[PDB]
Amino acid sequence: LSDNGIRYYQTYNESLSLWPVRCKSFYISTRFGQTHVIASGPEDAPPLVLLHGALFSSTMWYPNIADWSSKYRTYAVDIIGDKNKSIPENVSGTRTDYANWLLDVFDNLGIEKSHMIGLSLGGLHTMNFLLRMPERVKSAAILSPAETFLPFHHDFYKYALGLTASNGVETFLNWMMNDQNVLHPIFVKQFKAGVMWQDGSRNPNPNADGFPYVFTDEELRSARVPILLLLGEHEVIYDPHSALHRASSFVPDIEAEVIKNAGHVLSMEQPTYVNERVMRFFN
Amino acid sequence: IPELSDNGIRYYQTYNESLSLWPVRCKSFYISTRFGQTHVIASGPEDAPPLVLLHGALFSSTMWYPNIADWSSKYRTYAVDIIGDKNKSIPENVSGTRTDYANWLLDVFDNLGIEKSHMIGLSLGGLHTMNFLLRMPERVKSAAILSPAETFLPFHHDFYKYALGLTASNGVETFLNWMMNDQNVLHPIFVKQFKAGVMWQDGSRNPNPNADGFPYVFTDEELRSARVPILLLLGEHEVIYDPHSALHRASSFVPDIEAEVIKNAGHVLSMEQPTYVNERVMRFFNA
Ligand SMILES: [Cl-]
Ligand SMILES: [Mg+2]
Repeated sequence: LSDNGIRYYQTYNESLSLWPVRCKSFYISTRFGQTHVIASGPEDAPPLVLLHGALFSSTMWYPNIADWSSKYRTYAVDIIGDKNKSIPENVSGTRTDYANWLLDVFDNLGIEKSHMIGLSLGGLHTMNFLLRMPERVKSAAILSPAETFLPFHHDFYKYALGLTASNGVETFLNWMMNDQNVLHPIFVKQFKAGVMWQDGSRNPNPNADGFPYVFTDEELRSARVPILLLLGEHEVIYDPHSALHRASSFVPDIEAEVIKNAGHVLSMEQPTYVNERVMRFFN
Repeated sequence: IPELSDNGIRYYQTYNESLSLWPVRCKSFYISTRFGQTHVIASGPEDAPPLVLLHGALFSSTMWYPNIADWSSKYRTYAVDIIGDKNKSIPENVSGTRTDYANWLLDVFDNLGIEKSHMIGLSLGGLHTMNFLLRMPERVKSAAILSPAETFLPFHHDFYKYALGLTASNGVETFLNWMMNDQNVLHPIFVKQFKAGVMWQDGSRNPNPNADGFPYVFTDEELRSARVPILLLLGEHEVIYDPHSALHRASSFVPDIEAEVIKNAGHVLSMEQPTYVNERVMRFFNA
């Protein structure tokens, strides 16, 4: 770990101070590297897996974990290769690799079947997984997924490219959060330290067979596990209504909605609503 | 306008070393504008007709080292650092609008005392060139547009995917290996500067993204409004978009355009095939 990486790890730990319940941080071994997991909830309760949005880490679930972990043994898994505490190894970058990584996580956590919640990148990993390992998923809540139904609008790339510039994180977040005062300052400090940390592990080369990815009509038609799709009305990475329409056109028996007064990071903007909505779906 | 950071100092060091590649006498100076202090490198005979060069994104005016001996033998050549891009120009309150970028270049022309000038732009500089010539035709003689950023077609998403990786371990070699077809064409000193600029992240702010700014694709009617002679050169191995589709579109709409896809070249064609590119553009401007 470099000095920027040490500093990022520090900010991550401070961000856990926001976690309103007791949790345990630990590493699990996989074929693609040591994977960080935060576990919460009763040991004997049914399992729930959380996969975070890009660059945000597992720490982002602080406004949701008190409600979700009351009933489920919840595992917030740091996505291998993204900006967080997981340490990737031998990742070619294919959708198959990422699916196998998560399978190793389920396997090492003792999970047979589980409920899943993914936001942004985690939403894309969730769709990928349920399509490949359907017998391991009870049902899945996909929230503002990265691509999946529609390609990224070029605005996303324009703002993302300016992240690593003076005032780039503020600019990026203001665009994504619709200029709303939502994120706790401590978490923002972590997000920024992640952005500053650029000498860590290498990214896999861009790959048509990796992520981000838009599923074909026939791939969407093949979904076999129940899905809840939540999008925000103020989503900026693609048009939310168009995404819902494409999802509804092909994913059989989907439950889906565009949430008023929320955008992309809807789990942090409208936790009370989102917390109950997802729980209602899992029941 | 922050004091120059340690990474900024390192970038300035690399910019200076890269200027050692310039095979002709030059001068570095600044032009004061409503929009900031614009860095310019001037070369060629002082009374010769003017030529303005506009570099591609993140590369700076130092990128013209393989072309300047030929071009400045004939023209008083001004290599202008695009205001707000990663280079020696110091931006102040740049809105980032297409109108304001044209007004910025007009002030540069006015300060340099230019009436009409030939212009050469590559990538981002090509997009500034098309924008400027459509708005201010009376200030342009003819224009060479080389591998322009968007302009005719939108960027293929891979551009963005590779660009986003620039600030990662091995991000620059990955980006360059992709854009340059795994070839070793850039001078190591120039690459050291390109990398130093990528690492210099605490300088100026960027204008906020804006549909009324760059990058941009001109409409059919906009393309049809062109009223100066234009040369479009594209590379057979272009990666930011399909060069043949871009050529077809340009030819269909820009009146009297001269356009060709160059062999054994990709995006940064001026550094990949300088001998050919140098004569071709001079031929175009000469008669
Ligand atoms: Cl209900
Ligand atoms: Mg001629």
